[PDB]
Amino acid sequence: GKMEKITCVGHTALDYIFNVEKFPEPNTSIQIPSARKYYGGAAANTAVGIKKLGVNSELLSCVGYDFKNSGYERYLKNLDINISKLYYSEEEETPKAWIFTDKDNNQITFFLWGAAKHYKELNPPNFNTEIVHIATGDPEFNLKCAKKAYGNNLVSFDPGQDLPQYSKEMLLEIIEHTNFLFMNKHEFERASNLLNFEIDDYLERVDALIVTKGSKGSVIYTKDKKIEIPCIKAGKVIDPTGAGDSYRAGFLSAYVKGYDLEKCGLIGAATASFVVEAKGCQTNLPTWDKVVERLEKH
Amino acid sequence: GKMEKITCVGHTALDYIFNVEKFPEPNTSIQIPSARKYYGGAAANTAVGIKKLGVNSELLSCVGYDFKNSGYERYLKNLDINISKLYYSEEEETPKAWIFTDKDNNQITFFLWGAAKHYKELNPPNFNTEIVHIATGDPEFNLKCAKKAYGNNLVSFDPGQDLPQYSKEMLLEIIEHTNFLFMNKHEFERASNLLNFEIDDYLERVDALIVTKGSKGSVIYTKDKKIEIPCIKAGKVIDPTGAGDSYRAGFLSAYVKGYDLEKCGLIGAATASFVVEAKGCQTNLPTWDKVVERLEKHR
Ligand SMILES: Nc1ncnc2c1ncn2[C@@H]1O[C@H](COP(=O)(O)OP(=O)(O)NP(=O)(O)O)[C@@H](O)[C@H]1O
Ligand SMILES: Nc1ncnc2c1ncn2[C@@H]1O[C@H](COP(=O)(O)OP(=O)(O)NP(=O)(O)O)[C@@H](O)[C@H]1O
Ligand SMILES: Nc1ncnc2c1ncn2[C@@H]1O[C@H](CO)[C@@H](O)[C@H]1O
Ligand SMILES: Nc1ncnc2c1ncn2[C@@H]1O[C@H](CO)[C@@H](O)[C@H]1O
Ligand SMILES: [Mg+2]
Ligand SMILES: [Mg+2]
Ligand SMILES: [Mg+2]
Ligand SMILES: [Mg+2]
Repeated sequence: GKMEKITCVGHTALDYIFNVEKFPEPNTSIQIPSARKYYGGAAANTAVGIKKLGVNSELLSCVGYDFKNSGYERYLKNLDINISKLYYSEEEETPKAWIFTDKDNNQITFFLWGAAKHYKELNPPNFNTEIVHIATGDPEFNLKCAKKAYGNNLVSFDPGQDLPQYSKEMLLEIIEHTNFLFMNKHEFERASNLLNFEIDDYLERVDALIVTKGSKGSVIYTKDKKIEIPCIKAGKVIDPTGAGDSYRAGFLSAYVKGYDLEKCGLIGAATASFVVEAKGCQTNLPTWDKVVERLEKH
Repeated sequence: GKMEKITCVGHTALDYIFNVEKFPEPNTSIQIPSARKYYGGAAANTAVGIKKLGVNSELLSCVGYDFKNSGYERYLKNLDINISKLYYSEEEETPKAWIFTDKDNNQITFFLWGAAKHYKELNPPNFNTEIVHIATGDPEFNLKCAKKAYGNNLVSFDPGQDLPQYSKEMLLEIIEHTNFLFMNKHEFERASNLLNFEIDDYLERVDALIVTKGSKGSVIYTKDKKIEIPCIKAGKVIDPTGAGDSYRAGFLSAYVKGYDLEKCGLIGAATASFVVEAKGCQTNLPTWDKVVERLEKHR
């Protein structure tokens, strides 16, 4: 691991938002004009944010036969994100979330696993990047990645919504091969209960535990110190989703650019502040200069 | 209208079809292992089943920028289905359905209208077919079709999943220009609540009212009589989705082939029994010989 470059491993996924009046009762149908498409998936959100910040990124994801000359493939190619490590299924569609949201803002999500079925027949390559960041995807494959990369590339891990799938054993084992561990508060609360861990137990295993708290900021724990990172004010909150992935993008981009962990947290906080300003996880990702400028005022 | 042919008016669509044990509640997520899109849309489904039964069909639908030279178009053309009257949008996508089936084969659907927004800009052509079958779609365009066709071509009407879009007044007016009216048990209930109609009110306006009841069969009401149509066993029920439209394809094909209303119902029922054996509304559409062979095994 040597090049100014981060590998993101895990979901590259299409999200489709369906705004409805009311969800259908049994034996009924609803009709809607259209669904809005968004480029998502935790790994691809992070990879695209890293690239936007001027750090080369590569993606390792299982995509499907619709990926494939369509919108998502060309959009990534256009941003110069390395997608040479993608696995292309002939049998299944690209993972995607179909998100149906009513007028009172209640939501029902159908996630298509689809091409992600292929991870269990795959094994990770040697990585040549400074950091291998492991996001939602297939936990067994993600553990293979962490075990292969650790002690060679820096490992970043953010189990996210996959958390419930990890056994205590398996979660322990991946954390033992992790350098940066990121979790939101609910995730951290969940994992700690599983593992019977307190903060000090994590720090016996990882170099930095980062717990994000949305609008209340974040905190970085190291063997040495606790670093409190403020929330950075957005222009106006539209879609609070994608704040997660983009904080990770900022943090890891800053780390590869050679800044200390405090400033990495600050850049993370400032990156996320741009992302909440629009619908979609990738639609308002900032440049490095814009991040540094926003941080400069607050 | 005099060609031994049927016009099908209404949606052509791509369908995702899912099996769940129970329908998800508000504020909940479900993972689907695997999904595939199927050729769908009520009007297209009927037009394909009709052709498969050996009756010429034509299709009128609004399709999207994902149609000209795509897999669906080439498939319909390969079928010798007249698609010359289709409207291709330049900016809207082909309509799409997400269909969920629970363990008791209840279904819910979500339907993206897309190119069907264009119906408000269009008017029907003259029809030269024996039957014009209106299968879902836009209420105002459908009323134009029925008013256009009525007393010239036989009008069959099956508002289907789009029924909620009909005001009482528009639904009433289309029925007054309808010869054959087809509804699900669910649709018939809602329709009758909306209209405040009993069976005989329908029969003052239409020649035949066909109410299907899934695995309980169906009933044909005319001014003269009530004809009970049994459910005809299928071999292993996989997907109920295509049952409704393939019943209309069988019923209307048999009608054009000159058989009486009872036999039309029996043919609809046996056609549907084949379609429910595979996922996708058009996957296991049967030939006329297969359907008849199955029918005579009954009775
Ligand atoms: N409303 C907000 N305004 C400004 N910055 C925010 C806001 N919400 C979050 N952030 C920043 O972005 C980071 C990520 O928030 P986070 O706690 O990970 O959200 P989350 O619980 O993961 N929800 P999601 O982003 O949809 O997965 C935080 O550490 C905040 O600094
Ligand atoms: N399980 C079955 N096996 C054999 N034939 C069936 C079965 N279910 C339905 N049919 C036939 O198909 C006809 C139409 O059923 P139908 O009343 O349209 O069900 P449905 O609720 O509309 N399906 P859907 O609208 O997609 O949820 C019936 O009258 C039956 O003859
Ligand atoms: N249940 C789930 N499991 C894994 N990934 C998901 C799930 N729901 C949504 N995602 C994807 O992950 C990203 C954020 O977690 C979104 O862009 C979305 O596509
Ligand atoms: N709400 C709806 N409006 C119109 N057509 C629908 C709806 N839901 C499902 N469909 C379609 O009806 C068919 C079954 O009759 C499917 O092929 C599907 O495309
Ligand atoms: Mg260790
Ligand atoms: Mg997250
Ligand atoms: Mg129907
Ligand atoms: Mg009359």
